[PDB]
This record gives sequence, structure tokens and C-alpha cells, in this order.
Amino acid sequence: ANIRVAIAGAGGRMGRQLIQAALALEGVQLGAALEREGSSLLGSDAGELAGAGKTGVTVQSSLDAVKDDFDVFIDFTRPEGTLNHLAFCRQHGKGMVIGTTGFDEAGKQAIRDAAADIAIVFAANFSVGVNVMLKLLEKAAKVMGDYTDIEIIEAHHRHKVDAPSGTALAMGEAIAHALDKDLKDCAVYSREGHTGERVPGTIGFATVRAGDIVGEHTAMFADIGERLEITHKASSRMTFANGAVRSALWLSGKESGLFDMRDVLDLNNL
Amino acid sequence: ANIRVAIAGAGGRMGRQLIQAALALEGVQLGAALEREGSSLLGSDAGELAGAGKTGVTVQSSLDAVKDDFDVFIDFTRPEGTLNHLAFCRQHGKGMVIGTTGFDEAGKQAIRDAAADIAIVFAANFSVGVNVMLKLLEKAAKVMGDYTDIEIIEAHHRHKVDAPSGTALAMGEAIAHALDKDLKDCAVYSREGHTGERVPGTIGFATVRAGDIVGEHTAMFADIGERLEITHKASSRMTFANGAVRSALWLSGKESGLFDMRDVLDLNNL
Amino acid sequence: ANIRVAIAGAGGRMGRQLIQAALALEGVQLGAALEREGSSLLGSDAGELAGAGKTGVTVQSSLDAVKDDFDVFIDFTRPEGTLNHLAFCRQHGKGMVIGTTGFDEAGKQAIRDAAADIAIVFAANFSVGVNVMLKLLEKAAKVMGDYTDIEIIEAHHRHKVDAPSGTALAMGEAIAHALDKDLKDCAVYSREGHTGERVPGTIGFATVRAGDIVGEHTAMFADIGERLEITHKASSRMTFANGAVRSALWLSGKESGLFDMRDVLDLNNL
Amino acid sequence: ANIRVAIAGAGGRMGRQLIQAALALEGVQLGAALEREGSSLLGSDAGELAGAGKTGVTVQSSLDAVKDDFDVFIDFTRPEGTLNHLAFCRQHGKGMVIGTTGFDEAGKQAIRDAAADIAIVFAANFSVGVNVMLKLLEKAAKVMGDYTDIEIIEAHHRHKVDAPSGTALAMGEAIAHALDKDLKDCAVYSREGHTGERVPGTIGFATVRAGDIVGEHTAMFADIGERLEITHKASSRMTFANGAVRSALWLSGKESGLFDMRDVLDLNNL
Ligand SMILES: CC(=O)c1ccc[n+]([C@@H]2O[C@H](COP(=O)([O-])OP(=O)(O)OC[C@H]3O[C@@H](n4cnc5c(N)ncnc54)[C@H](O)[C@@H]3O)[C@@H](O)[C@H]2O)c1
Ligand SMILES: CC(=O)c1ccc[n+]([C@@H]2O[C@H](COP(=O)([O-])OP(=O)(O)OC[C@H]3O[C@@H](n4cnc5c(N)ncnc54)[C@H](O)[C@@H]3O)[C@@H](O)[C@H]2O)c1
Ligand SMILES: CC(=O)c1ccc[n+]([C@@H]2O[C@H](COP(=O)([O-])OP(=O)(O)OC[C@H]3O[C@@H](n4cnc5c(N)ncnc54)[C@H](O)[C@@H]3O)[C@@H](O)[C@H]2O)c1
Ligand SMILES: CC(=O)c1ccc[n+]([C@@H]2O[C@H](COP(=O)([O-])OP(=O)(O)OC[C@H]3O[C@@H](n4cnc5c(N)ncnc54)[C@H](O)[C@@H]3O)[C@@H](O)[C@H]2O)c1
Repeated sequence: ANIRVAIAGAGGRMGRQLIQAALALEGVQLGAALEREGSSLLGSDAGELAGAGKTGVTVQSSLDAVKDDFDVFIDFTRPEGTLNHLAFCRQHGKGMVIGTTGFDEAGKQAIRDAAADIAIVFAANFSVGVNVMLKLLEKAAKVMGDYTDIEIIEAHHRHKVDAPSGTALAMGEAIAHALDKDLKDCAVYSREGHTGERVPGTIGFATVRAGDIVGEHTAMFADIGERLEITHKASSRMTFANGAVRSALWLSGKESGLFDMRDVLDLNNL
Repeated sequence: ANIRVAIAGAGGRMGRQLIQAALALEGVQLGAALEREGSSLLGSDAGELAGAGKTGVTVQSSLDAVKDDFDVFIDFTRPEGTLNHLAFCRQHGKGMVIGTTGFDEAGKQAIRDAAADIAIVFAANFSVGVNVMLKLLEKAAKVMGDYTDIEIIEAHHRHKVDAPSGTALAMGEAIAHALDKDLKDCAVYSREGHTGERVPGTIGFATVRAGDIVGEHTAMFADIGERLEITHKASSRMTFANGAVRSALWLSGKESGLFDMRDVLDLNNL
Repeated sequence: ANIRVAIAGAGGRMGRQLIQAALALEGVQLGAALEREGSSLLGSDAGELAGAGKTGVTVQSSLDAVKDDFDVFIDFTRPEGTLNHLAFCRQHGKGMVIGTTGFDEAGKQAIRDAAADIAIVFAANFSVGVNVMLKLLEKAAKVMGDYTDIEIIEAHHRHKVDAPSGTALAMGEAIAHALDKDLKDCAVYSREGHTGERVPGTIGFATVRAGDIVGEHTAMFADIGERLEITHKASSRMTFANGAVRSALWLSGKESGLFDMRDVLDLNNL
Repeated sequence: ANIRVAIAGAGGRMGRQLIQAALALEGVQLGAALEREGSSLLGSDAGELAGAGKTGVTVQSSLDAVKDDFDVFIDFTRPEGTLNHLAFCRQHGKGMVIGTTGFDEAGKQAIRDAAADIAIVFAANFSVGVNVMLKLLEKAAKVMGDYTDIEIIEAHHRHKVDAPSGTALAMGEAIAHALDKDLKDCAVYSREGHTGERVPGTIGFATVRAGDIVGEHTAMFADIGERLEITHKASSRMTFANGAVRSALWLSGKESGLFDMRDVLDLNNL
């Protein structure tokens, strides 16, 4: 057994998938399970809380009340919630895995700054699959990227409010960059009516919105006579939960530093 | 052997694929091969003209000079060219297969009107594959169409000037209709920035533009837990050439009438 | 509110998805929730049992003890379990929706026979999506089926023991039949080493086995120059649960008869 | 203008696509166009021979008769033909791009040996797209390869005689290797009847055979919750012709050495 973890947001959609990824994953022990103050607990965290019962781990509201039973903090909640946890941790030297998105800048500066006293793994997408794909797209842009036509199709469930996906964009920059360009100089997002021919040097984006699709990203580099395509399909949010949980175990032994998934996946040596 | 055909536009991209589809297709004989006046002929039509030599069929400029050696006229040229052929044919009772697009209304009225003296097969897309797919989409809209999320993705080579494809639209109406709605009341073509959730009852469209893709059309009806998808992929323009050539042989025996591919494919009995 | 249903197998993988499909589906009320004798109940059926708490419906072991609070019986358990339920129902005139597979013949004859006293909806695949797709494949085989190359690819999670899928087969017969042939005369299942060219008139099958894929079925009819493809993707077992639950509400008003999904979906009028 | 090339096999399916790739590609000039002795020439090589007329390049039968008008030899013919060209070249120091497959070992030893006097680029698949994809698969196996389920689907036209594709195999080894295993210890090629669960550690292969598909290769690494997929689609044989022609220009300046596409594409620095 090992590394104890505290899963904040235990009853939230992400927090559940985390309890499971933790119980059924070796080298990591479920130390605590938090929650908002003024919400129905359910003691046995992962017990009732996450499908499969048991776990004498009880979903508290404290923190100081748990300081000694978790080595690492996994946070997929809210920027307001996160900043607070970030402050207790940084005081008592607990490392954190941060999957809360949506911080204002002043927000990220906290994290950056806190990362000098404690070890933080903070990332926009915690799916290993998406993280590799991003490195591949790079190598690839470096050969065919140039002289090939480059389009990015992403599909999402019917409740995503913003188009294109933040991953599709992330995919776009990975590529714009590698060819040494700027995504904003060469991106095209809409195609309506008489468009005229496809401007060379541009990166187009198509976005599908339907049913419950969790998340699909495709990149193609099309030439005359051939097409390369790299697709990552997400069938479940558990995909992100294994990534976060694998990162905790990774931060094991670490102190000070801000890392991300490339750090954890060693993708810079790739 | 049978039915003699005259392939106008013999040296144009479509006209070539027609000579091949004709020579290598049973029940049809290559009677003539036309062309514009003031263009390099090449006698043996399909001979040099279409990859595989031979054919003592010679690419003339006339029409009256060929009246007696072709039963049917296949035209994939220009509206201006077409109207002329339409006039000789309608006089001397030659049936026609018309794949020229882009007629102004006054244009289509000609065709409509001419179709009372001769038998015409005139259609927007001559691919059998696309024509069936359209009937399927209908049956399908009639069950899941309703309560499912309906998106249409189409991809085309880098030189298509207008987005969405005229087939994608055609796909959209097939569906809007079947559910008894109007495509213009419920179509969404662009998705940029903060979109908000996907409005129910709408039909979205995504359009990819890359390399040399000849033509790809996909329709999905997405629910919670499942997705149906119907895709037609075109790998070569020959796809349209077999459709047109199969239609000539179909118009065999016919006189007066305006038909299309459903007529020919018997899709209304489907 | 309406039609009361009894969900047998409440704590089994299917039985859960049923409680949800029932609570959140209009015209149907959760009357009972059964289970094996000598298993941990949990009263509030769909409550704890199916993710979302509440439901003063309690998971009993009886049947006579519930006779008066359910109009229809939904069974996704075991042939041995099913035959028993089938016997109580047929006595007290409760209609049934049967999703238990694996009956020996003597088994199906029971069902057939029982269907004269009560109304039964019994089917191999309860996904609407798969059921439509099957009707489409038919219409389609009837046009291009002939002269086109027909292949069927299916993918499943890593724990499916038998290859090809029983749906892929079901897809194969739908097609073999429509062209008036027999699947066993023209099916090819393996392709290894020097195969020789693809025999015309045959239907090939390719089967992928990986990760947690719930279920993917694709049918293509390939010619020279074009391909039609019809794919059904299942993202969750809920897909079958809505189908079964929609069928109960369908059996509302019915007495005697054996039906299936075409019955329910009106696909024979399609 | 530059580098002169001699395209042997000018009237063969590959030889044509080469004349085009050469004329319409900068830095390369069409020096000669060969052919078998006792076959209808057609002078203007790429002229009639390859769709677009002209080229005062005439399709000879010699070699010594062309020695001084081509710097590089591109051969996509027959092992028997190739060995002969290999012998003239190696004498008179002409570099070669070799796309003829099917040599017996004694055959490859020739090439290997000849490569000490002249510069040879010899490769199994000359598509840039396939060559990159292969490097990507490697990086990728190195992260997710392990603990993920790995399947390879390939589709080909209806006249491929051997299954799985030689690229699919090549894909399999790229991966088996990277994880440091041997493809022959862990490959599964057929899946029929009661298979039992998917053995971990194995690489499965599914093979589709239909219509005129030129060549499709997909690799997926499937986990619980996510799938990565890398696909290369070939729409035309021109895909290989640009690869070969890009290699000639690459061999410009070179003397002695045996290289392949990684050499040319610099993929070992990738
Ligand atoms: C990085 C990555 O790949 C990834 C993936 C999925 C979601 N997320 C993010 O992780 C977070 C979880 O989203 P979710 O699980 O759907 O949503 P949701 O069901 O709303 O869960 C939110 C969780 O945070 C808890 N919480 C809310 N506000 C506070 C607060 N002020 N203080 C303390 N706890 C609070 C809440 O009680 C619940 O446990 C979000 O910000 C997501 O955007 C990230
Ligand atoms: C219905 C269908 O599915 C389908 C498919 C593909 C193309 N098309 C249409 O068929 C036509 C052929 O396009 P294309 O083959 O690419 O193009 P292209 O190479 O330009 O061929 C045009 C042909 O028409 C001939 N032509 C041009 N103008 C005249 C004229 N005024 N009088 C007589 N002959 C003339 C020209 O010489 C050549 O043979 C176009 O209108 C296409 O839009 C239809
Ligand atoms: C038709 C369709 O599309 C579809 C879809 C999914 C599953 N199924 C079938 O429906 C059934 C459910 O499979 P599942 O939900 O994964 O599996 P599983 O988790 O094992 O659930 C089995 C259920 O049956 C209950 N049960 C088992 N044996 C008996 C018995 N002798 N008497 C009474 N109750 C009993 C068991 O307690 C549990 O509720 C299976 O036969 C599946 O093959 C059908
Ligand atoms: C490496 C790569 O990616 C790639 C791609 C496509 C084809 N090929 C190979 O390249 C070759 C061309 O195949 P193809 O173009 O379809 O076939 P094909 O149409 O038969 O052309 C064969 C060519 O070789 C010429 N030829 C045949 N035998 C001899 C001989 N003994 N001496 C001299 N010339 C001869 C023949 O006249 C013709 O020009 C084959 O071996 C293919 O396998 C390789």
C-alpha cells in the first residue's frame, strides 16, 4: 500500500471516479474524502459515495481534521474551493494534483507561487491518451506539416457550450507551433456559403455537438493521395481519473515544483 | 450489344469516365463522342481520350452528323452547351441523361418542358450510393428522428468553394422533411465561441475541407447511450459515371417523362 | 403516471439501468423491484440500488407479494430465473418484456406457448438503433446488394468470448436473406496468409476486441468508386434499457401475442 | 531544374504515376523512360504514356543509350528486371530508388552489396504518411503500450491475396518491438466461434477486403475509458510516387549507402 490521498469533491461527478480509480489502483491508499460544508456526507467514502461500498473512510468537511492521513490532495472542484485547499496544503506541505479549471490569472499565479514550497501537478486535460496524442501531432507536423492540409474535427455531447473544444485548440497550437506559426494567424473556424478555395497554410476546425459523446478529437494531415489521421476517443470520465491518480503516485517522493502530464508521462524525453 | 450512346464532353473530366463506364458495361454501345467546336478532337473517342485506346468512334463536333448512331445523350458539360443539345434531341427524339448542374430557373423549365416529347433523366447526384443513403435517412428519421440529436459531417477536397456540400443539404432536407419540418427553420451551420447548449430540434452541419477528398457524407442520430451513423464515401468520380450510364440503359424503351435516380433505382417502391 | 412495472434483477448490471430508465421516462411507474432469494435487498429500489436514491419501492423476493403493483414484468436475468417468472405471470396475466438470452429450445417454446395467454415482447437486442439499422441494411441490400462487396466489422470490449458478435450475424442474415441467399453458403470469417482474391458473392466479417468498447457494428457495401456504410455505436448499456422500457409502455393495452422490436417500432410498415 | 531521372516501367501502373510525379515536382527533370523489349513504346514518355502529353522524352529499351541523361534510376518493375538495371547502374555509378518488391534473399544481398559503390534508397512502402505513422506508433507504444489493448485494422481492395497487409505486419513489429516483445509470440490473426476472453499482452489483427480500397491502416491502443487511434488512408497510388520521387532528389549529392524512408524523412532524429 502506499501513498495516501485525499479526494476532495467526493460526491461531485469527478470526485466519485477518483475514489474508484484510487481503490482499484496499486500503490495508492484512500486516506480522506472531503466535501462542501452543508452537504450530506455518507461516511464510507468510496463506499456508498462511489458505487462500491466499504471504506471506513468517511467524508469529512475539515482538513486540519485529516492532515495526518493523506499525503496528496486531488482537487476537481471549484477555483474558490481550490484556492483554500491550496492554502492549507502549502502550509502543511501536502502535494497536490489539480484538475480544477477556470482560474482567473490571479488564480494561476497562486498555484505557480505555491509550487515553490510544495510539489504540484496541475493540467488542463488529465487523459494520458490525449497527452500522448499531443506529442505525436508534434512530431508529425514536423514532417508532413508544411505542405499538407490540416483539419481538426472534435465531437461532444449536447451540453458543451463553447465551440471548438479546448482540446481541439490545444491540438491546434501544438501544431501551429511546431511549424513555427501562430494559431491565431492561421485558424479558420466557420465555413459557410461561398467560401472560395481552401487557403493554404490555414488550420480548419469542424465541431460536432450530439447525444452524450464524452469527447472525440481527430487530426488529419491530408495531401494528394494520402491522409494521416490521429484520433483519441474518450468513452468515460474515468479516463481523467486514472490520469490524476497515476500523477499522485508520481508526485511521490517529490517536493517543490509545478509539473504537468508531460512531466509525469516523461513526454519530453519522447 | 445495345443502346447506343452519345457522350458529350468527351475530353472533360466527367466525359472521360463516361467513355470508360460505357465500354465496360453491358447493354450499352458507344455510338458517338462530342466536343466543343475549336478543340483538339482525337478520333478514337474512348481510345486515346479515355485511357484505353481503340474505338473507331471519333470525337466529332456536329450532331446532325451523328443523329443516326446514338439512341441516348449523356450530358455533363455546361448549361449553355446543354440547352443546345437539348434542342436537337427534343426535335429528333433522342432521350437524355443530364448531369450538368447550375441552370438558372428559366433553364430548368426548358428541361421540364422538353421532357414531354422525349424521356429525360436529370439528377443532382448520379451516385447510386448517395441515392440509396438518402432513402435510408428517411426511413430512419421516421423512427429515431424526433427525440435524437441529428448532425451531418461532409468532407471535401481542398477546392470546393462553397460550404456545406449540396449533398449535405440535400441530406438535411430529406430529414427535415420526413419529420415534417423545414430545414431553414432548424439548421445551424456555424458553431463558434460560447455557443450555449445544443438547441433541441435543430440539425447541425460540420464541414471539412482537405487534400483531394472526393466526397464524404455522414449522418448521425445520437441519443443517450447510442448513435446511428450512415456514411457514403466516394473514392472516384466513376461513381457518378456508372450511375449515368446505368440510367441510359434504363431510359431504354422510354419516351416522354422527367425522371431522376429514385425513378431509375425504384426507390419509391422501397 | 401509468403502467406499473416490475424490474426483476434490480441489483444486476442490466436491472439497475432499468430502474433509471423507468423513473426518468413518462408513462411508466416503478411498481416493484425483485431479486434472488438470499441476496442483500436495499428497499428503496432505484433509491440506493440505482444511483439516484428515493423510491419507496422496496426490493422484495416474492412475486405473489407484488402481484397487484405492477402491470408488466421486465426480465434481464437467467433462463432458470425467467422460466419461473414466466409461470407466475402467465397464471395471473402479467405481460412481459424478456431480455434474458441463452434459452435452450425447450426454453423458447415455453415463451412461445405462454404468449397465447399473455402479451410478450421478447428480443435479442433491445437497442432501437440496432433495430432500425437492421431494417435499413435490408432496403439497401435490395439495391446495391448484388453487385457490391459486402463486409461487416464489429468491435467489442475485451471480455467478449465469442466472435463474431451475435449482432454482426444477425446483420449478415438480414442481408443474405434480402438478396435471397443463405449466410452459411456465403460467409467468410477468417482471412489468414495467402487468401487469394475476394470471392464475389461472399460476405466477410472482421472482429475487433479491445478495451471496454460496449458495441460497434458497421456494414459496408463497396463498389468501384464508392462505399456505403452504416454504423451503430453503443456508448452505454442504457441503450438497451430504454428500448425495454419503451416496449413495456408499448405492451400497454395488449393481451396475448409474441412480439419483438419491429413490432414495437412499427418497422414492418417501414 | 535539376536531377535527371530515369523512370523504368513507364507504361506499368506505378511507372505512369512516377512520370507525373516527376514533371510536376521541382528540382527534378525527366531524363529517360524505359520499358521491356518487345512492348509498344510511345516516345513522348509522360506525354501519351502518362495522361499529360508532351515531353520530348521518348520511351526507349536500351540503357547504355541513356546513360548520360539521367542521374538516378527509379525502379518499380520486377525482381528479374531490377537486378539487371542494378548491374548497369552499379557499373556506371547511377544511384537508385528501388520500389520493386518480392526479391528472394539472394536478391536483397545484391542490393545490399551494390550499395557500396552507389547510393540506393530501397523501401517496402514509399508513402511518407505510412512512414511517419510508423514512427508515431513507436513513441506511443512506449507510453500506453503496456497496459493497453492493441488492435490493428487494415482494409484493401478486393484483389489483395494475402491477409493481413504487409503494412499491418510492419505496424505490428514496430510495436512489438518498442515494447520489446516479438510479434510472433503475441499476434492473433483470426477470431472465430467461442474465443474466450482477450488474452492480455496480445496484438490482434482484423482485415477487411472490399471494392477498390487502395489502403487503410488503423492502430488503436484501448484502455478503460479511452482509445487512441492512428490511421493512415491512401486514396491513390500517387502517394507512393511522390515518396519515390522525393527520395531521388534526396539521393542528390549522395554516393555509396543503402537507405530507406526514415533516412530520407530524417525520422531517426524524430
Ligand atoms: C483536468 C481534467 O481533465 C478534468 C476532467 C474533468 C473535470 N475537470 C474539472 O474538475 C472539476 C470537477 O467537475 P465535476 O466533477 O463535473 O463537477 P461537479 O459534479 O459539480 O463536482 C464539483 C465538486 O466540487 C465540490 N465543490 C464545489 N464547490 C466547492 C467549493 N467552493 N469548495 C469545496 N468543494 C466544492 C462539489 O461539492 C463537488 O464535489 C471541474 O472544475 C472540472 O472542470 C477536469
Ligand atoms: C450529376 C453529377 O453527379 C455530377 C457529377 C460530376 C460532375 N457533374 C457535372 O457535369 C459537368 C462536367 O463537369 P466536368 O466534367 O468536371 O468538367 P470539365 O472538365 O470542365 O468538362 C466540361 C466538359 O463540357 C464541355 N463543354 C464545355 N462547355 C461547353 C459548351 N458550351 N458546349 C459544349 N460542350 C461544352 C467541355 O468541352 C468538357 O467536355 C459539370 O457541370 C459538373 O457539374 C455532375
Ligand atoms: C436483449 C438485450 O439487448 C440485452 C442487453 C443486455 C443484457 N441482456 C441480458 O439480460 C440479462 C442481464 O445480464 P446482466 O444484467 O449483465 O447480468 P448480471 O449482473 O449478472 O445480472 C443478472 C441478474 O439476474 C438476477 N438473477 C440471476 N439469476 C437469477 C435467478 N435464477 N432467478 C432470479 N434472478 C436471478 C441476478 O440476481 C441479477 O439481478 C442477461 O441474460 C443478459 O444477457 C440483454
Ligand atoms: C515500394 C512501394 O510502396 C510500392 C508501391 C506500389 C508498387 N510497388 C512495386 O513496384 C512495382 C510496380 O508494380 P506495378 O506498377 O503495379 O505493376 P505493373 O503494371 O505490372 O508494372 C510493371 C512494370 O515493370 C515493367 N517490367 C515488367 N517486367 C520487367 C522486366 N523483367 N524487365 C523490365 N521491366 C519489366 C513492366 O513492363 C511495367 O513497366 C511492383 O513490384 C510493385 O510491387 C511498390
